[PDB]
Amino acid sequence: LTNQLQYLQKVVLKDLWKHSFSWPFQRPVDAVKLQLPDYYTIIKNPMDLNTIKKRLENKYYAKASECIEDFNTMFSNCYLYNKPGDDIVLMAQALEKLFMQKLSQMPQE
Ligand SMILES: CNC(=O)[C@@H](CC1CCN(C(=O)Cc2ccc3[nH]c(=O)cc(C)c3c2)CC1)NC(=O)c1ccc(-c2ccccc2)cn1
Repeated sequence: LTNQLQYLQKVVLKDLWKHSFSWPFQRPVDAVKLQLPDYYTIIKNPMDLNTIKKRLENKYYAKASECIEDFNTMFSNCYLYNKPGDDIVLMAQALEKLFMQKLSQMPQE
């Protein structure tokens, strides 16, 4: 694992996982269970922290930018599907500020 990919795994993913708002994002969205109509019609690329975790574990990414794109897809999926000011959006926004902070502190390429 690349120097930056290892940071994304051992710092960024770890710190997002430990954040008190991350639990809804630690597994695929169960739209049936959560009663989210049309979720998988509206979201053309689902993403969650466990999928990113396993992609890092399985050496799926060739570049750190590809992993960063998946994190961003998580957050943008949430903002696209849910109303602004919904709890899940407010939690995602706080999680996302932590994520961008950790990118600011990433070792350069
Ligand atoms: C006593 N239980 C509380 O009250 C909780 C209720 C929350 C309801 C929504 N959830 C779900 O898992 C259900 C759900 C709904 C739509 C979703 N749509 C998707 O796309 C993807 C997902 C996976 C999704 C999942 C998180 C729990 N809410 C909070 O804990 C809480 C924490 C912090 C804030 C906050 C307020 C202002 C500023 C910043 C943060 C608000 N609420």
